[PDB]
Amino acid sequence: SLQDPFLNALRRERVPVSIYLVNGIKLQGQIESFDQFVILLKNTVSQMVYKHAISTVVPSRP
Amino acid sequence: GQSLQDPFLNALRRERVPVSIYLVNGIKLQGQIESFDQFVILLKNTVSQMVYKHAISTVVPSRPV
Amino acid sequence: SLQDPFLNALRRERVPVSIYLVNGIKLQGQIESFDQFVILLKNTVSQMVYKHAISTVVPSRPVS
Amino acid sequence: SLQDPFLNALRRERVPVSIYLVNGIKLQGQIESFDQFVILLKNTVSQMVYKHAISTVVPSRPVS
Amino acid sequence: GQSLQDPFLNALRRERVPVSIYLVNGIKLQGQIESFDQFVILLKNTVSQMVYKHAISTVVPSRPV
Amino acid sequence: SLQDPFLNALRRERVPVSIYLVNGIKLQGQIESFDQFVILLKNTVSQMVYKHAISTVVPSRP
RNA sequence: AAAAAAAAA
RNA sequence: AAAAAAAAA
Repeated sequence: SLQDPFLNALRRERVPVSIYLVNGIKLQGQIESFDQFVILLKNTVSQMVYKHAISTVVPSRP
Repeated sequence: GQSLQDPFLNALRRERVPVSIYLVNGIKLQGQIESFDQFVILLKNTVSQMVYKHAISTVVPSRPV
Repeated sequence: SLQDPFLNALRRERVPVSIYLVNGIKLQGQIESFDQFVILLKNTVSQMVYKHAISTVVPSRPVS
Repeated sequence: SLQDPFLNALRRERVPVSIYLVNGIKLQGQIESFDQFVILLKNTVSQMVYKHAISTVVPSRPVS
Repeated sequence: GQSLQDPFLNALRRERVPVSIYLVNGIKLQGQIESFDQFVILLKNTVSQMVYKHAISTVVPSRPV
Repeated sequence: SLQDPFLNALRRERVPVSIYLVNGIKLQGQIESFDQFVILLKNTVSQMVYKHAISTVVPSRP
C-alpha cells in the first residue's frame, strides 16, 4: 500500500526507472507491469525481474 | 502472486524461446524452460537442471516473445 | 512490534537516516513513507527501497 | 509440484549431482535424502545443504 | 519458532551483555540489544540503529552469558 | 523431518560440526540446541546462528 | 566453502 | 549502487 501505488504511478506515467539489484547491477527500462513477486521491465525486451533480487526502484523524474 | 509470473513463463515454455536466466550472483544461464512450479524452474540445455527462483534475479527472453 | 514505531519517529521528526543494504551500499536520505515491505527514501528523488535488501537503518543523530 | 519428483529420481537412480550454491561453490555428491527445506548430499560424508542457499541442482549425466 | 531465539536475545537484553552481530556480508556490529521483535533488533552503541534479522548471520555474546 | 533428526543426532552424540555460511565463512563447534530459525553453536561461547545464513551443516564424523 | 573489513548513492 | 564471469567442496 506504498508499493502498489508507487509502481502503478511509474507504469501509467510511463516513467523510466533504474532498478538496482542486490548484486549492484543497474537495470534501466520501464515498468510494463508487475505482480506480487515480479516486475516486468520493458526496454529492448520485456524481462521478468524477481522482486527478491531488487534493492531499489529509482524514478528518473520525481 | 502468479498473474504475471505464470503467463510469462508458460509463454516461454509453450513457444520454446531460448532464455537467459541471470542468477543473483551474476551467473548467466541459457537454455529453454522445460517446466516450472511455484519454487523452481527446469532449464534444459545440454542437461536439464533445476533452478531455484530464490536464486534468480531476471529471466530474459532472447526473441521479443 | 518495534519496526513501525521506529521508522515512524524517524519519519515524523524528519531525521536524516543511513540505510545500509545487504551489499554494503549506504543510502542517505529521509524516510518519507513505509509499508510492510518497502521504505520510500527521500533525497534528490523519492526512491523505493525493499526491506529484504536492507541490513540496517541508522540515525545520523540520536532520536531526542 | 516438480521439485520432489525431480530430486526423488536423482535419489532412486543414485545419479551424481552438482549442487551450485548462491555464492558459486559447486558441491559434488549424490542425493541421499531431502525434505521441504534441506537436502542431504552424500560424498565423503552426509552433509545437510539448505535449499535457500542453493542456486541449481545439475545432473552430471542426463536422466535416462 | 521462538523458543530458542527469544530466550537467547532477552537474556542478552536484560543482562546488558555487549554483543557482536555479524551480518551476512561479514560486517561486524557491536553494541547492546536495546530490544527486538520478530523481524528486527535494536542495537545501541553511540547511536541506536535498527538491524533486520534477515541480514544477520550470527549474534555472538562477548561474555559467556 | 530430515532437518530435525539430522540436527538432533549431532546434538545428542555431541559431534563437532562445520557450519558454512552463505558468505563462505566456516564456523566450528557443537550444536548445543536449535529451533525453527536458529542454531546455538557452542565452542568458546554459545553464539546464535541464523539458519537463513547457513549453506551447509557438515558432520566431522559420519 | 577466508570464526567473520561499523559498512564502495 | 559494474544490463549482469554455465558457476573458487
